[PDB]
Amino acid sequence: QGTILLDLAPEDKEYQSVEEEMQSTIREHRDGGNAGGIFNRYNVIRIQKVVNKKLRERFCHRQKEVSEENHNHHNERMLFHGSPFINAIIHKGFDERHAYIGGMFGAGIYFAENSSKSNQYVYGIGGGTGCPTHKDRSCYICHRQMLFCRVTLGKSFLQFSTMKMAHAPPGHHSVIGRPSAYAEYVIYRGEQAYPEYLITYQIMKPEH
Ligand SMILES: COc1ccc(Cl)cc1NCC(=O)N[C@H]1CC[C@H](n2c(=O)[nH]c3ccccc32)CC1
Ligand SMILES: [Zn+2]
Repeated sequence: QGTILLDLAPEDKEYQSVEEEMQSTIREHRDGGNAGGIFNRYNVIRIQKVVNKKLRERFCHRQKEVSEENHNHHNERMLFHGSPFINAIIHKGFDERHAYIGGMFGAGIYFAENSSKSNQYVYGIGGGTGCPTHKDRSCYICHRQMLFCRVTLGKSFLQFSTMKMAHAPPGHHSVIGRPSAYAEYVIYRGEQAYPEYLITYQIMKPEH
């Protein structure tokens, strides 16, 4: 009924395909390391596959609808997502009703193709006050989690200066803003994203 969390063996080509994609999409943010911490590699502690029947079905029904609307192209893309509700999301799925009106591009769910970008969001906007135990945004101790999800983009609307919209523009199914820089993929329907992989990891202090 609920969600089954499956561990992936590090020697499974599937584990390797996800960690490789997480480690390789690390980038410099002209941050100084403030939001997500100072690092240039993660210690991937665990990769779990999130299996939930109802979520898959809601997600596949919507993906069909979007195909119909976009010349049989649902445009599925694997994307990272970071935020403080990861546990809630893996059990009940993505939910736009918990989406923040004020967001740069509206009340949607945000995704990035760069792992170092979603890591900045693990403990809230800008990385809030860091980890709960150490009030440190660059904690090398506490374990963090992020999601690598299948995101049904359908036809993406390229917006390029803020517009706080509540739904994708007419005829589109997603929004891509290029903030200052990097890209933000936004959806306004929980069922357009499926949280495929749950990743437990730590940022690692720079070597010396
Ligand atoms: C709500 O506004 C935010 C608060 C903190 C961060 Cl770090 C990012 C955002 N907006 C971007 C974004 O993508 N936020 C998502 C985060 C998960 C949220 N979420 C969900 O999809 N299912 C949920 C179930 C319970 C609580 C939150 C949930 C919806 C909005
Ligand atoms: Zn900590």
